Amino acid sequence: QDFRTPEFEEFNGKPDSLFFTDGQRRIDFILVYEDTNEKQKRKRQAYESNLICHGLQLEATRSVSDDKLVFVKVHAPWEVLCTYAEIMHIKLPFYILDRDSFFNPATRSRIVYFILSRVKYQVMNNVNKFGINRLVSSGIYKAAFPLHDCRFNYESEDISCPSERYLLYREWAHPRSIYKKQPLDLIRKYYGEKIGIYFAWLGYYTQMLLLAAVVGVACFLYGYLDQDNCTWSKEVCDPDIGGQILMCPQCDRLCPFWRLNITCESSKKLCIFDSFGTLIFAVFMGVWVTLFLEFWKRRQAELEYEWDTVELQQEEQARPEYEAQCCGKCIRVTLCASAVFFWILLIIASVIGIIVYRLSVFIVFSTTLPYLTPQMATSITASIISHIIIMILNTIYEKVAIMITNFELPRTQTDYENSLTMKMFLFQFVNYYSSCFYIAFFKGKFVGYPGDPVYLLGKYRSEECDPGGCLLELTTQLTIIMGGKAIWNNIQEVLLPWVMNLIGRITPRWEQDYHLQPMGKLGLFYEYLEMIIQFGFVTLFVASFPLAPLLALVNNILEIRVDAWKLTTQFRRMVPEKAQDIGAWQPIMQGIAILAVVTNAMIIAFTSDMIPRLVYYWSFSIPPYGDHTYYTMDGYINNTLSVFNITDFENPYIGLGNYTLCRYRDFRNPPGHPQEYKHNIYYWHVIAAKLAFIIVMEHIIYSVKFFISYAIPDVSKITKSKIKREKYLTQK
Amino acid sequence: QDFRTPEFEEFNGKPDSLFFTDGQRRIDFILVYEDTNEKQKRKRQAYESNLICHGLQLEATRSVSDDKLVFVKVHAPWEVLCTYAEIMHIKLPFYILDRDSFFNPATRSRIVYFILSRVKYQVMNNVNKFGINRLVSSGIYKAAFPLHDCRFNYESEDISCPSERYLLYREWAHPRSIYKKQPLDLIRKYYGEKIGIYFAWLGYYTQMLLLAAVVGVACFLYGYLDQDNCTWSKEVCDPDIGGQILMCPQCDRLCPFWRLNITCESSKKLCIFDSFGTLIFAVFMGVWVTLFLEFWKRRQAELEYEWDTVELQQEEQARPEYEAQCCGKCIRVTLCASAVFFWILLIIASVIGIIVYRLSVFIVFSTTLPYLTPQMATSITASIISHIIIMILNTIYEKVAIMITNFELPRTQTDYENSLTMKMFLFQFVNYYSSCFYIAFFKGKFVGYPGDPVYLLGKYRSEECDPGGCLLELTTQLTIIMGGKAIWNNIQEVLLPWVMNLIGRITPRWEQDYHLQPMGKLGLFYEYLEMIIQFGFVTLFVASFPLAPLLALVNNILEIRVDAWKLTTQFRRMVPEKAQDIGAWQPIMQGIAILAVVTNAMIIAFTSDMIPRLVYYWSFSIPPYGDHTYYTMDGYINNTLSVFNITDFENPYIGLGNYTLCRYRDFRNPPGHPQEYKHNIYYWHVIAAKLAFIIVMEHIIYSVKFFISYAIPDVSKITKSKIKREKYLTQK
Repeated sequence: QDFRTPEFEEFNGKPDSLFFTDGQRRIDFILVYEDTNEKQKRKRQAYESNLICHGLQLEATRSVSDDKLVFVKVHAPWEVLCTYAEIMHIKLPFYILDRDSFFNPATRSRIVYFILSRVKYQVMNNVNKFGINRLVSSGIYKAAFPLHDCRFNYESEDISCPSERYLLYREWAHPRSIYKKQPLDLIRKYYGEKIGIYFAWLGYYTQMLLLAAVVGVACFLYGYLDQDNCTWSKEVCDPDIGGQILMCPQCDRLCPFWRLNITCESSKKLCIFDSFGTLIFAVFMGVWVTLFLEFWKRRQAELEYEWDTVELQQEEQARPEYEAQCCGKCIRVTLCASAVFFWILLIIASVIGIIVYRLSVFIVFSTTLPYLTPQMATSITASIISHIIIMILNTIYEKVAIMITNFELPRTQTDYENSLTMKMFLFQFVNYYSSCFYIAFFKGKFVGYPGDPVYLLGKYRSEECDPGGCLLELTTQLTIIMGGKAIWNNIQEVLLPWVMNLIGRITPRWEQDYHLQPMGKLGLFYEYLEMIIQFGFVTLFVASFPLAPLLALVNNILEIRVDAWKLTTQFRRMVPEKAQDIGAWQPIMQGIAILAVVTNAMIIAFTSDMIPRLVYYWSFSIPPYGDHTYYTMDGYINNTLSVFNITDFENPYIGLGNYTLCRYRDFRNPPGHPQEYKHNIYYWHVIAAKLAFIIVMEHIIYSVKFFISYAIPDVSKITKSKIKREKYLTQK
Repeated sequence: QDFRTPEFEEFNGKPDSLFFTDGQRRIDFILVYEDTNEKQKRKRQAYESNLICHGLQLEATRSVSDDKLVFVKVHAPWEVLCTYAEIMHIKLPFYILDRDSFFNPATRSRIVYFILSRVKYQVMNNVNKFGINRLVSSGIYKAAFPLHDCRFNYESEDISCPSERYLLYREWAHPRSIYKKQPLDLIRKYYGEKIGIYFAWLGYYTQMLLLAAVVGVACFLYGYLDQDNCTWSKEVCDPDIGGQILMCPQCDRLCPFWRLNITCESSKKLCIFDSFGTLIFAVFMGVWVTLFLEFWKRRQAELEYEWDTVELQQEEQARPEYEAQCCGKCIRVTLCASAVFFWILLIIASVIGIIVYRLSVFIVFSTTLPYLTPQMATSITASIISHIIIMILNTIYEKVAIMITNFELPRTQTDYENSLTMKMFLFQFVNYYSSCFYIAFFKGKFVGYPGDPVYLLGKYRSEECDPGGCLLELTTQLTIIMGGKAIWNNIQEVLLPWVMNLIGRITPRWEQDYHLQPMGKLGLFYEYLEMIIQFGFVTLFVASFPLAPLLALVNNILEIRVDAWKLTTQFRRMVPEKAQDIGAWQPIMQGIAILAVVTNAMIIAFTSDMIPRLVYYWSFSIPPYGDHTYYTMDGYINNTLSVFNITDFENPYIGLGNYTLCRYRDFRNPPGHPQEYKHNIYYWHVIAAKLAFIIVMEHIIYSVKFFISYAIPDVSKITKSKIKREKYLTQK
């Protein structure tokens, strides 16, 4: 009640001052409020009284725009600043040439925020309830923010104050400034260190993506230049050879017999995505990921030394919700897990529905059209509908995850963030990469020979695939998803502000910054999640098509600048924090890398359909099995596809049939044989080769990872020398 | 020169006093010396003067046994003790009820040793040369040791002094005290913490070995009880079935044709080492190792909290050799690596010589004898000679490694220990486990069909193996090595002191302890190396025979007590130290675990020869390939071994031949066939099954490891609660 703040002066002499009306001591916080009402007024004035008693100096100012709105500028004197600084163990190199300039405005703001969090506002309805965020949540205080130095475009009137926001906007946040490299020290002195560590991680990710993209484009060009040398690609649509295959129909009843001529362009496109360049790139990408994790860890250690990110934290006071609400924890966790598993099963049901749509639309496309084969059109439309359903599904699930976390009881904000991280990442991973996995792994592997096809449900046969393999379809879907997401997010975040800029053609500092959207409690969580999803796309299915990094890299570039812009001209300044590396995203990324090594190996082995070519070239073209005198790939397409005398185990093919011998895509004995349709020796040879390749690839890659981790020092020699020098100086 | 120590009193009033002649302040060090000679006398008296000036109180005592020998008792007053303690950051819970009893004699001894290391002895021939170990190395000071409380058997005359050495000898070091459990707190308060952490690690290793041994004996009993149910074991020596195989000869010229009757007992013994119990035990051992590493890490964290092993260290002053001697480092490291690779290649040459001996001795044994087959006798004798050659080779190599490390320049003692660790472990690993690997993996896998056998060198064929497989031979060699090493070391360290004890049927304390061998600079290095080698034996080839842990466990038990005895009644007391966990042995053990998972998988797949049995049972006994109506193993031995019409690609078999059709051990087509001797479809089926098993086993085991590491907390809840309680108490 007593010890009220000085009455509002509302002089508004200068639009930007960064000082009190006296112009002597800087502003360190702005608490804005508008004035049932009487009781909350008592509470807020009690809070002001307690804050002034602690030592903070406050003064009000009536808003020129709104009479009811009143700002309160909060400044910390030097003594309380030093006391709470040594309380918080915030360390310095000393140079006290200016006490105001000795402590950075970011440091002053975070110290004042710590004080505001650690003070009480005299309520006994609950035993010792306290905090600053409590007031904002209650709505008694409209906002509690720090203030920016100046307008991004316009330099500050004061000459003593460096226009940090202007400098950043004109040096690393301008959308037409891409040549420039990130001033990480500037973005760390300002905006705290968590934002700085995020941008440093993004820059490192960009550099490694650039390297990977260069190598991937090299591999893609190698594949493209040799597309004339590919033999079976020429054979598949050579009218004498490929025009007489008369392959058995994929569906059950309505699909007619079809020849291999109709896949010429698809085969030609495939021959550049499954060449040995793809294998080389997959091996290189495994090595690149295993190196990138370690090198990022080394960079993180260097940053930690440079930015002392291991500064001792406080007790991390609980969230307002958790304290307000407080083996029930066990049952609550069980309910949350049940909900997340329910949504995962919903995603799987969406995938199954996509499969059913794929079958039905292929049946329709077979009749409608007499360029693009019905197979490729079906794949494209299924991928497009999968992309849009993924968009809507994740838009719903982010809301449902925010809801389910509230059903959970997060003890602290960090725990809330970790739980939300785990749930959101798990859902996004399952969604995207299951949609890709079904095509990559379980597409047509388990379909039996056409005499006795397998029925997963009883009505629909499990769909087969073209003789080339499913690799082209996986590449098509992956490109569709990547391009759709990148184009959507990029076009939004770029063009919409860009368009609004063309639409365009006094006020004090505090209210000027007040008209800005707060960054949000989560902060950079969503950007981290999106970047991790893109990283998984780049690494898990790189062998699907080598141009995966480059596209990401392009988007990634813009992303950096976009965030910078979105963090400078759109959001009111936030209190600085301290982040170790990134949080749970580092273990998530390590797990993604470990999974992606085996995923690339299995993509090359089971999906790429390259191992059969090598096996036929090295063993099934010699007088032991082939008439050719020397190793050669020619005749692969005729000696690989099986035979089928048309006696269905009924006879769905008879209605649309024309002849006797159809040739499906599998390695089984010809009909006239002691083992009529059992697996051929070639099939077991191919399976053994594929499994041996997986074994060799996994073991070689893991050995290289272990050797690189053991050999490359975890901390740079320069950093160790700097540590030794500063320790020596501090010792004396 | 001046400030000399008080002249020797040599009162020798009590054989054990642990105090000066006054009986007021305890002894903390004993420096014994005997008195060219004049100059070193000046140097040592200068050192004494400097030490007395620092604050230490010294007094001499002429040895009663030898006039020339003179001891010097060194005690630290309380003030210098506290100053150097706070210098060393050695932390306490305080209870100062007795200043002498406030600091443990171990702590006092280590503090005094730190002071003695950090003092100068006034030599300007080199710029500021200093230390205590320098004097001992020079020989001016005969010894620099702390002293034990009392005789191990006889209690101390003083009642105020707890007879720590007597208590330990009579409670945990008596060879007839095995029931007792290790008093780790006593062995840590005494003997420092590095010794304590070693014994704690050994005890944990023993407990986990006991669990693994119980499970292994259970699996072995399961295999033994079902040896009557094994079918192919009965078939191989059923005279109607196995007596007519007429298998082709293993060697080139002199070996005759032999039948399968001659392997009946070998097959019966094998049928209990390759049963499904072996597979279950291999999976369990992978899980057990992956759990044991994490649980040991948790125990290590608990110990670190309990024993504050993370106490800040000093600068770790350099070794006397390195400072005395000082891109040359690069070339020196290259020379050291060249020498170690030379010795590794010498080990490989020893293995090759063992192979050649095996071939020659098999040729000899074939003629000599008409129980034990020549195969088993050859395996036994080769294993015995391999064991003895390994013994002599490692005895030589330890000396050569000590030499080569001196050729290297170790900056500090820790670096010297790490380099010696790496070299010694690498050599021992290569030696033992290469001798085992050749039998386990490359024994008879690469030998071609007898028509065109492979010649590795041109003279000798690569030896084949019995139809059962090489598993029995691997078990024989592994048991020979394990038993030989365990029996040798155990019988030595136990019986020799035990025999010397039966041979048996005044003096002051300092000279009483003086007649003891110093523990040696390396300390517990050799015991760590031996334990790690035994751990590798237990884990790498566990599937070879399930009784591997139990035997080790037995030896392991005695080892503990032996060390305790060897550390109490044989070695003069050493200064306490501080060890984090074990040193480089922890990464070595983790690497051994990671390797051993895949090693066990490959032992089960490639060596055990179980996958062929499962494949034949599940696929090659059905009308598709076998006449049997239902799944059955019978007829495996006849339908698996190939056929060979005797037309050698010469004809070495003709001289001793008797008939036409021999049947070797491989899966190739019969002679009358379009592919006469190429690999049969059964062979590719078996290879695919083996590779699929390896894939599944590795991935399941690694997934279980990852899940266990993520799920099981790294620090126990009790330890976290204790940390919180002590932090709360310290905060107030």
